[PDB]
Amino acid sequence: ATGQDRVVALVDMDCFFVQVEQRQNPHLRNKPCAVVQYKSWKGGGIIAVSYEARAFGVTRSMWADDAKKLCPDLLLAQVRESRGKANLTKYREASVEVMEIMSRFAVIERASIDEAYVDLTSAVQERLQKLQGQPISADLLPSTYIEGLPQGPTVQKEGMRKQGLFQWLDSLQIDNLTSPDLQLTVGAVIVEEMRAAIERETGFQCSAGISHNKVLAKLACGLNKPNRQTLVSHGSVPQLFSQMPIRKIRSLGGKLGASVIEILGIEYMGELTQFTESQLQSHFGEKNGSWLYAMCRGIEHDPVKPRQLPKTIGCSKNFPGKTALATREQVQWWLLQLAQELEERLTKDRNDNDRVATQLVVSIRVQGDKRLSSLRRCCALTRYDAHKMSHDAFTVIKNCNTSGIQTEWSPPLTMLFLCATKFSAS
DNA sequence: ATTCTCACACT
DNA sequence: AGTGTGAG
Ligand SMILES: O=c1[nH]cnc2c1ncn2[C@@H]1O[C@H](COP(=O)(O)OP(=O)(O)OP(=O)(O)O)[C@@H](O)[C@H]1O
Ligand SMILES: [Ca+2]
Repeated sequence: ATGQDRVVALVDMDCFFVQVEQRQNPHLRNKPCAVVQYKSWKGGGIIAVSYEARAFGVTRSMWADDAKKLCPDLLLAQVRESRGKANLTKYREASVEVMEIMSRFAVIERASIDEAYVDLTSAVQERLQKLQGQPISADLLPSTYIEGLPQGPTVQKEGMRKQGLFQWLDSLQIDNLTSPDLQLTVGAVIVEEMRAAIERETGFQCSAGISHNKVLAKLACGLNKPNRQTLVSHGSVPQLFSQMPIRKIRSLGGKLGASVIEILGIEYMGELTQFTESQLQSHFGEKNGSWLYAMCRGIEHDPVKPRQLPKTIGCSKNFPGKTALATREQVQWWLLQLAQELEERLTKDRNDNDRVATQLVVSIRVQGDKRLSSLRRCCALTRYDAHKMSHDAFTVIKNCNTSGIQTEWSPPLTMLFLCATKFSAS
């Protein structure tokens, strides 16, 4: 098994929220700019950064006040606020624009508001029979980089790309309709076309990775951003992984990746090949060990899920610092604010996508606790009604109130969370 | 006060 | 059901 059965792409909308604001406000185009939320504390938290601003060092999670110190001409657009919380509807709606276009070309799995995996295997097959057996021109791949090329016996970026692509296409074996390299290349032609259609029909630019699975496709996508696409072939994996830090591979950016590094005493993905599968399973469990043994040879089997819609709809807000909720009627009021936004989105979801959610999940965070959530409770969701929803949410959390007073809430709450789950066809 | 989401494994 | 990890 060489993990070359599929053609999979990962498409990533370049700094998506910024692009949405730049389409809407021409003044912001081709300028260093960022999208922020909650203007009051330190000028707002930055949640998306244009490439012009990233060259000054502006990143996500900065405060806008701090970003302006790195980039004094930074322009800002602020997220819509509804009922005291950031409202992402404009970006969600723009996402649906893009996903609907992508769905014309192949079946897609929505990964987040601005990424989608694409399964191109069948689309490639049909495009290879329509193509008689004729060469693929470099003109069909005007923004494609071939990872690892050029090599062997130019000083500008576009010169290198064309040389890499020339060497790739020159050695391509077009007469064999089953070569995985040829299948990737056709896959890349289809993604150029999909990316052309997205930009024509929305104005949005994006990057893409093309490879044989989601993990390599995702890694590839990040190699030549913005507005470019990268093909990572099976043959390119040993050189690519030989200096690729473990933490860059999807699902290894956290504790598991750190302990792969610490327990095995290695730094790069390719060093994993020297261990037997049993060795890896004993250190990291059957599932992780098998997965690691295959992944470091470029092999991964997670399917592109034919799923363009989320499985839960949730509304959370944080109350950090002295803003932690400390009274009963504070908790009730914010639960109602979250329940009302939830109600808006559930009804819109029942009209568009013909489904009703049946379970309500409530999560709270307590001041002093260490973790994302302190506590998770559920109850039935039988009516899309904000006052019943918030009333029910309070009911299943009210006994977490350590305080003996009826009107006070101790310990103060640093996070409220409502989530609709367990959908049924409607 | 990276916030705000969403998916999945484990038990 | 409830907790913990990982991601965009
Ligand atoms: O903490 C986060 N880390 C990454 N992402 C986050 C985070 N919190 C929320 N998000 C959501 O994930 C969208 C795109 O996150 P992304 O990583 O794909 O990066 P961008 O499009 O900003 O620019 P790129 O770097 O892709 O050119 C963001 O806007 C927002 O909706
Ligand atoms: Ca993106």
